[PDB]
Amino acid sequence: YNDGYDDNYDYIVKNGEKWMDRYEIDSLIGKGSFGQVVKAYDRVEQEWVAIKIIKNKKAFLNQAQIEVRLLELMNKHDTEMKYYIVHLKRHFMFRNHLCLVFEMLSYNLYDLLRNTNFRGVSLNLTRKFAQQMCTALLFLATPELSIIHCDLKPENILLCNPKRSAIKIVDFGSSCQLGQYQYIQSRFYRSPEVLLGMPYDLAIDMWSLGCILVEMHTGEPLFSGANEVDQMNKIVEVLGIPPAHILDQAPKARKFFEKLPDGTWSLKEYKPPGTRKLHNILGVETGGPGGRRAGESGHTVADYLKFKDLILRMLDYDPKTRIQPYYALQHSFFK
Amino acid sequence: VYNDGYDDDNYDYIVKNGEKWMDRYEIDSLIGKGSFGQVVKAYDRVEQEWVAIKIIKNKKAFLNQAQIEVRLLELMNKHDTEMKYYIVHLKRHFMFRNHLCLVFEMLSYNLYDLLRNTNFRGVSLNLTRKFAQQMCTALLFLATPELSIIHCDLKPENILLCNPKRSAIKIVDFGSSCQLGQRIYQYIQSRFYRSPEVLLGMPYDLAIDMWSLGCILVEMHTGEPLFSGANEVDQMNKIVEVLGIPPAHILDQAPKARKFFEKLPDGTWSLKKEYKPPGTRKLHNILGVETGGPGGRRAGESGHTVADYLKFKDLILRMLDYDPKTRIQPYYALQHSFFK
Repeated sequence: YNDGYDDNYDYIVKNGEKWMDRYEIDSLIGKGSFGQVVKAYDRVEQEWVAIKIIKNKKAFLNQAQIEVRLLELMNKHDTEMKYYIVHLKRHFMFRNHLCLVFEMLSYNLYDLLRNTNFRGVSLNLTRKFAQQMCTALLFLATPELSIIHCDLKPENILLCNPKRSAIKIVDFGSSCQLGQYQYIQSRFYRSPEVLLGMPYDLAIDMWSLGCILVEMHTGEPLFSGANEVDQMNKIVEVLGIPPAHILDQAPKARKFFEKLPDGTWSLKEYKPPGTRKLHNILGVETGGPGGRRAGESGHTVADYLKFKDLILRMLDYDPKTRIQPYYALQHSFFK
Repeated sequence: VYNDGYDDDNYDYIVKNGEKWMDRYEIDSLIGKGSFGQVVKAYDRVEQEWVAIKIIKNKKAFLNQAQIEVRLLELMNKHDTEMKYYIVHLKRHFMFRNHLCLVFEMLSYNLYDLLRNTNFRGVSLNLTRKFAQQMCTALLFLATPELSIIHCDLKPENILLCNPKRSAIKIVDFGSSCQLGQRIYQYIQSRFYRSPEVLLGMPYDLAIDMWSLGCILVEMHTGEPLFSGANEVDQMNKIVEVLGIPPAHILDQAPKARKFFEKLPDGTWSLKKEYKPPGTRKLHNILGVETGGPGGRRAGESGHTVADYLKFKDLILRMLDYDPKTRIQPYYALQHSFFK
């Protein structure tokens, strides 16, 4: 297929092939539904690059073209906040494939958690990740952009250099714009409005950020359900039954809850609603997660208490009142 | 397995025969699988009928198409003309077990299946004419101004018979479709049925669907594709053998002209390097105007005269106009001598 160039519509990567007189192809570094990602060396710019090779099929081409529209929209902004987003350098067609040339980055935050052996990084590293993520989300919310990532998780946050704390966001392939889909985020990081089948905005990315930051300090996912009903039950364990004004507006409300004769809501093997406290998940007064941080600097009771506040503000059930990226950057945790 | 073990590791719904949905649809069997997902035969207990339910794969590429398809079809359902009887009926749509489902009427077989029963030798000129009139009416309805839909994937697979014993047809795949003034894509049709304006990277409109009709009407009578190219350059080259070098005013304004052509030392346009000469594969011969029809197989049959075949050539050559400005339009095509 494609004159012996395509397999499943994918290009048959030849380690050592040269494209134009410019790109030298090293190896395949990723496979997806879109197609493939290879590592390459660009000779005109003397640098290593990552090339996303999209399948030779129009549905996947047309998704990727939307992806270039948002990546270029973001490029045309002069702010420096755009540096927390992975950089699109150029794109071209080659042997009937759309190819998107990106910068090369090091590991993801899931990789980092593997190296802690799922015991977590420190509150001081966490604060550094938290700040950059809040600034990236402030960039994505500028009115002319208005982008919802939709797939925020530790695999999709990449370290720039393996010896430093700079991070970047990647895979805008599940992205939409305000205005532009019901079964959307990844289960562990999926927001309540999404589980309940309600309209969503850029607030769903801030629910995920809170789930992600707690996992980076403890090593383990905050809410790990095997289905939606398990996911919603494990959220109620920590935050209690949701406000009654959100449930009364919620299509899929009765898959999880029931209304009592007094008109309050109730659930329908789990700890009682609200009894799994983030105060003890984080070890606020008990020396941190599993007491592993006792005596460590920057890890005081005053510190954990501030971290708790910010997270609870990110895990607000009401997408209208949940903390917005600017004010989160102003929170005392960051002082 | 995901979605509570209702989705496979391709994000497709694990169909089980016999299953009941919302106390209404008894799922009988799978009648179609694809990239987009699946199609199932199902008995609607409320309405007392069979239906075809298309369950979309839980991937965004495919969900985007289905949302376009739902919007454009729902738009058509508001129109009172009986012309919309040539478009496949969208009964309704919903969300079941975290999947988008579009519920259609159940139809029969497609015009490619019909060609495979002829052993790719063709149907008669009399049947082609019936198929042709219906398709032109379909294209007339789609160009009404409030609608202005381009199908963008017209081919024999996407035209379906209502009953297997009858000549009635409907069009079925609107998920690669767009509206005039909401055009965003440039690689848009199936190679074999793709218009020259699309091959050349130029602007396009509802005329591209007529190019396709011409390519399909000739295939229904001969049994074989007219322009069966392996890539975009073999595709253009196959078109050039039958129709010749495109006009100059067109090629001069065409962004992708130099992917196919180049100028000679006198300035005139010509191909760049197996293929017959331009214009030397003649539709007059492909159809057999004078030689008994395609491969002489219609010699002596009724309605297959030299004058019938001359009228058929005229209409096809009007659908295969290079210039989409002067290519024939559904209303004036319904008025050709072919139909009288």
